[PDB]
Amino acid sequence: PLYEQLYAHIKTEITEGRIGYGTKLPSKRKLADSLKLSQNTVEAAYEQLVAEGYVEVIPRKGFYVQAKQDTIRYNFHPTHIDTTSFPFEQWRKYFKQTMCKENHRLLLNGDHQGEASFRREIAYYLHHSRGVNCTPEQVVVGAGVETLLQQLFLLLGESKVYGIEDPGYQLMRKLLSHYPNDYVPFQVDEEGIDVDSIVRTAVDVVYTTPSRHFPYGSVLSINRRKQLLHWAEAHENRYIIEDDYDSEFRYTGKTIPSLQSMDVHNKVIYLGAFSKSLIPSVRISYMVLPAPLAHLYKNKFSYYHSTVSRIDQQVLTAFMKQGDFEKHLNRMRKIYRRKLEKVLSLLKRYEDKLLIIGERSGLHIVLVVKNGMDEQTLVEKALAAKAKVYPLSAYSLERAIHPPQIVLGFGSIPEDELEEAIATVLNAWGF
Amino acid sequence: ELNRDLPTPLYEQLYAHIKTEITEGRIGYGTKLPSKRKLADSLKLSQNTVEAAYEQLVAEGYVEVIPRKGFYVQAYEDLEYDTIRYNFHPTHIDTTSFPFEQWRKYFKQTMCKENHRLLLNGDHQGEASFRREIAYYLHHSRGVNCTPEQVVVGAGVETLLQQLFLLLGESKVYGIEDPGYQLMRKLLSHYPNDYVPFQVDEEGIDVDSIVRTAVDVVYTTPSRHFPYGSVLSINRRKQLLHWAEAHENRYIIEDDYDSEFRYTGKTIPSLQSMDVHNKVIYLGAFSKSLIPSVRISYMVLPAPLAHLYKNKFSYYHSTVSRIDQQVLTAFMKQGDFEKHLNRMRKIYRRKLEKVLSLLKRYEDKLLIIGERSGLHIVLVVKNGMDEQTLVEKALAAKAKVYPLSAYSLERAIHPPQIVLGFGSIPEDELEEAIATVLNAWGF
DNA sequence: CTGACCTCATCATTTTCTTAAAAACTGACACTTACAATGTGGTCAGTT
DNA sequence: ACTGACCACATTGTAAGTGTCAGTTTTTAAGAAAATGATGAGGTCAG
Repeated sequence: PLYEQLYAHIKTEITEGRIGYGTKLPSKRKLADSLKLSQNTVEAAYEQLVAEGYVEVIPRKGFYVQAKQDTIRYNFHPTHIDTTSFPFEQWRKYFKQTMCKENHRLLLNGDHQGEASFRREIAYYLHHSRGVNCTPEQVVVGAGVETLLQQLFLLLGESKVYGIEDPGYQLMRKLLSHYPNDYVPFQVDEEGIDVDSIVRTAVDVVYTTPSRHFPYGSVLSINRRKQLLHWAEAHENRYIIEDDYDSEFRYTGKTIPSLQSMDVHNKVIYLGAFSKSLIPSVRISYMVLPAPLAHLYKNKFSYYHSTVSRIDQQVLTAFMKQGDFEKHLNRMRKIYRRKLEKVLSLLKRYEDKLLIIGERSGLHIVLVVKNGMDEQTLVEKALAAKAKVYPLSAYSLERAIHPPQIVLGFGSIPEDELEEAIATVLNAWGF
Repeated sequence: ELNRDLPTPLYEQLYAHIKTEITEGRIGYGTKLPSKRKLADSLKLSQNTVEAAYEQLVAEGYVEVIPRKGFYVQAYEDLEYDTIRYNFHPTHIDTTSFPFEQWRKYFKQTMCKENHRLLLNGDHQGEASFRREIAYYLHHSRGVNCTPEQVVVGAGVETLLQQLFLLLGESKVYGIEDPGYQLMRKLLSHYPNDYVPFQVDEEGIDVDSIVRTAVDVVYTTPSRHFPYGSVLSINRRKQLLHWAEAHENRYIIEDDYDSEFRYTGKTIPSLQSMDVHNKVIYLGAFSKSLIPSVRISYMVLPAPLAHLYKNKFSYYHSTVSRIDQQVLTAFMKQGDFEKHLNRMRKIYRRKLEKVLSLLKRYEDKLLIIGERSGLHIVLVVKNGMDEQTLVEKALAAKAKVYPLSAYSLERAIHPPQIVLGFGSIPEDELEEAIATVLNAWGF
């Protein structure tokens, strides 16, 4: 339009320098007549110019110029949950129920921790499922476990030591790489972590997964748990973090109570996750904190907002306020149990070479290969067979184990393709 | 003793009994259990339930079984040892004008049974679609020149700023605007880094003080200055760009607050447009325009800093859900964003004109410092009373207001100056709101 | 030989799953009205 | 005499609206049917 065409047509002379600073622009009320353009167009162009300060105007009118991967048939790892059996038509029914024109004032942020209903529901569910004592005020909610962990890191300080078990999930190493703190490895036997090693050391906060040990699946006894609680009881400024990795997926023996139940003097914090059950890409997590530390955190981090969208909070609290969470959880448990039974029975024949180690509960198995080939050749053959696999040597930074044990997960593989996938992998290995 | 009437099966009551007997201390270390047959006969129960309870006990660790022999306890216990009627933020966006029924259609179009293989996460940089449409929108609305692969996505501005802080280092010295938007100081209050406060006049940041000091990175808004609405001139922009160019380890960050709501003067080109030396990083927002509660944002980087960010944070995962990301990609793909933006622009212009015209009459004791563009206006009360008394009297009539005392490190003017916003006040209530607040005050 | 590891059988109560018709829904083309955009023309107060 | 800003009214065309319709979708009380806690009677193998 001419409205800004004149603006550009004159801006070219101010920028290029047809007239220097202080020189008058061609005219006022006369340039319009000479160019035949209407006066209003000139007025608009000059106002646009003085908006950006290309030309400065004296109060009385004078013009002062200014100077994942592309080709994979399959992939194996415990991260990928199964996705086909998600009841979309049950999610949409609550979504269209929660976001309606009538219900405004849910589009603006508030309750910096999270929606009060969501916190109350989480407290009730945790207390009546995992035996975890809690309070509605006690819980905090954020998006991704990473943000909660970084909040904890900034809350504690840069003057503490962290204990990470060597065969484990490569998270705390990657977080502590950036931060000043340093980590101390710890080996783990078939009954738990080397609590004797910890009590023979001056570590302060240690990262453990009592319910199920990634990836070997070992379950901590009561004696070692009691010893660890007494170890935390000794001093006044030591804390133990409990990670709820993959509970509620145990088949035979119900499920094991969480370590937070044993806490009586407030030295255990309950960390959890929410995106390895419902959706891998919905990004909700949660955390509980002991009364003094939670009170301090409330008094310390007032100015942050929530991190996960309020829409998701409301829709999901309405989703599992009615009770569909139990139904979905049970259906997933059944399908995963059947998948695991089929895979184990299929692989049972090659028992001389493949010793399955671990326990049934979980979403994955770890298998040791007694063949003479090297693990690099194994993974390269798997990828060259259009079915990539993820070895365990990356999950532990110590010396590579001579028997190359390769991790296998099956959440991604469809129920009807399990046998074909296993057959293709084993044919690739040359059996 | 045993009810048999509780919903929990004997498969659990037997466990409860044995657990309380072991933990109370009536069975010691290494003691023999009655195995399966004897206990099953004595308790007139099936073998299956007994073996299930015993195997479950073994799994949790109380007792250990040696094959073809009896159980043996492995559990030696030492036991322990008032009523806000009219909100006033210069941050709220209107709710009623929001087309929900256009959101719903895209939501139902994107998430279906066929659309699996999307619940699984990935591409923490953001799927190439969302990036390419956001880059195209920025290029054709703000004159910003950057390929799609530079941009990133994160949940809000705070997370992006924390990632940038970790990426750059703790040795730098940061610069902020005048007493104003209280974000960077609140973030740096927890980090070793330090900030150098500044003063700005009615035209913009004093670039001379910048060039006479050795600050490393300085934070300011080229398009609209919170809360005075000042616009930086071309001369000061050029001088700031030269100052950033002068050294080789100094960066300028650009934060456009509401640079798309300029009513008359089209859209002022963004500072990134003039950068040819690759020294500015763009910071935007999707939450001061569309929804203030979905928590989305975006940010742009130059090529070497892009490589550094790629090599440094390659093992994170985005905090923005793929559901919202894809549905909003579809939202802007067909052009509905422009229509929504225009509608909001027009309604906000009407609201501003109405409120200004209403406030015109009482010009004797009050003034208007803010300019036309923006979502809020700054006024001074020349009544002989302190700001805190005005705020508490505002509370006294169930209509609270938020002054500039918290915004200001110093004391600007003894006659209090107070910020008012109108994002969440309906059109047919502005007159009543202003009337009741003026009644609460001396007028 | 009594002692203890184990695998099927088939019984039961109470939760999950499937099919139809009857309900409310919302995309597609259509058209009737607006309405704020630029734009021209002709004013205005008050300087100097 | 040189130039502040405030009306008129003209135009194109995007946005705003009600209309009946063809059309995918949602709700319901059945129906049926999977699964588990439970009783039974066995399989081998040791010492």
